Amino acid sequence: APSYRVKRMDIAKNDEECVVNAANPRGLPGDGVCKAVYKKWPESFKNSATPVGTAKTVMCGTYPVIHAVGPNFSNYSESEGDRELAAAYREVAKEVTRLGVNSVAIPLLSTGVYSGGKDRLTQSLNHLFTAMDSTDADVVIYCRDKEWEKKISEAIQMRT
Ligand SMILES: Cc1nc(=O)[nH]c(C(=O)O)c1C
Repeated sequence: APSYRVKRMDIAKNDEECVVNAANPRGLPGDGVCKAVYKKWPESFKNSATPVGTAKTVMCGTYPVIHAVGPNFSNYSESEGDRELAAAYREVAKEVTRLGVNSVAIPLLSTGVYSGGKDRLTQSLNHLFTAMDSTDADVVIYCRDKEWEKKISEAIQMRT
């Protein structure tokens, strides 16, 4: 039975069948999650550019990297940013389904340098849930903060 789990570690060391990159729309290597991803799976950045609110899979060997582009909330209104964030997660769900994978490693999109300086843990996690609730894959959420791990864990626990 599929589950949601949270791990506080480098997503580049995930034990899932595919990874989601928190990507930029230019398909460029970048910093944070995206940098680690680039180091681990650099061939996945071939033609990886995709618009904000979309996701595009590029294979690294047979390992799928799903580049998902959350909005930078510095640029977007709260209303349009929210719509874009929901959309990116929805595209991730589609790619996960098309690939036939049993599990996916996912970061919370638009919660770091794209957060517009705002705490968006709940906003981002809820969009992730909405999208992935229609899939049969085990989901492992990767974060880096000690707290966020607790709050994500609590949020998972309370739906069961
Ligand atoms: C490049 C990038 N894309 C995202 O979807 N989210 C984030 C984020 O704020 O984590 C970044 C930095």
